[PDB]
Amino acid sequence: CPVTLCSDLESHSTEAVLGDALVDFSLKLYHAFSAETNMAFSPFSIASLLTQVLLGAGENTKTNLESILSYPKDFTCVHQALKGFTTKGVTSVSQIFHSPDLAIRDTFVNASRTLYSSSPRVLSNNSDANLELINTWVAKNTNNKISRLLDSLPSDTRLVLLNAIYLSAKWKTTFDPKKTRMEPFHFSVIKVPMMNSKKYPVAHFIDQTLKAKVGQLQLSHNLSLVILVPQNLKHRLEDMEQALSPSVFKAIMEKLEMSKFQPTLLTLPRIKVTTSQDMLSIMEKLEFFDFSYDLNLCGLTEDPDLQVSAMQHQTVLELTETGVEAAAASAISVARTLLVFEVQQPFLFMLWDQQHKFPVFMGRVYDP
Ligand SMILES: *[C@@H]1O[C@H](CO)[C@@H](O)[C@H](O)[C@H]1NC(C)=O
Repeated sequence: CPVTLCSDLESHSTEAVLGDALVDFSLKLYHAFSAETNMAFSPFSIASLLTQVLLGAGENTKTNLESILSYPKDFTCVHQALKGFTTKGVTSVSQIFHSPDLAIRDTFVNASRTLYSSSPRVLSNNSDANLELINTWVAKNTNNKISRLLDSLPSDTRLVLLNAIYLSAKWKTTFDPKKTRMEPFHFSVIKVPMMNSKKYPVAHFIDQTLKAKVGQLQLSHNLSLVILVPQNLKHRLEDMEQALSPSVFKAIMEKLEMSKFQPTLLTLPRIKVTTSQDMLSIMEKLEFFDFSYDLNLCGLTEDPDLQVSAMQHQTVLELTETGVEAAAASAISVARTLLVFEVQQPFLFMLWDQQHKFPVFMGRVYDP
């Protein structure tokens, strides 16, 4: 162990590599997560937290983490590339808290100020105080959509790494809320909230490989909502998903990106989804032997008694008539699992960054 080597960043190419890696990472996470219900998560927040862990990792841990994230061997410019994947529709901030008995290397301190515009903050002796500090930080950076990321903060806690994302954007064409209706849905039968518009601009086509309608609704700030729905009842969402390889996914997004928007009768489920998940436990389905038992964060601190055992992830995502709001946070911390969802007809969706070409949020609606 000796950090700090990216001085020259060729922005087209490191951008392409990183977007591609986040795509791959997104699909791996999606697939591990779908192994049957309704959820949303932010592969980008999760990648961002793990890349912060990576900034302070030693050799063996770097290796595992890079493979999980599909980053190439060499990619020292990742952190600078990742820093400029923030948009005006999407915010991303990162922060560390530590006990005063955990010394953070100066080198880690410098890198953290450069990349995150933040310095490590000190925890106090009080468990409840620390919890409010942290949870308030997250709230502050998710427009209060995530007001309680952590349930508790054990007394033995010496390190918290966090990331928080806030995405907010308007539809180019809004829906009319007098046309929004609670519509029957077959499922004890229920009613579900449905935004309707007879001539909405959707770019869409059927892909013969997924056997699926592919559609995109345009938002401001180069973000879109991308939807994949099985093309009819003969095909289940699981088959579509398993066909969704990285090459298939990328070929869809390419064709999608040249497709014209055209007036389309649209009955958009008015999705509100809140998901909390131990994402380490999902992450961990992507490697055989668990990296955490040899956790080497010598980049971050000389202290050897640091242990990573969970990662809280929470996503809140809301479609309205005016736009989308999606918040996510991820922490290396104690985690709880709760999936809150409104049942609907099956599809996958993404909030896609059409500038940097990766999924900021991904989600699934399933009809059991
Ligand atoms: C970190 O940055 C400070 C400047 O504020 C500098 O004095 C110090 O040399 C740097 N630490 C190391 C060892 O990289």
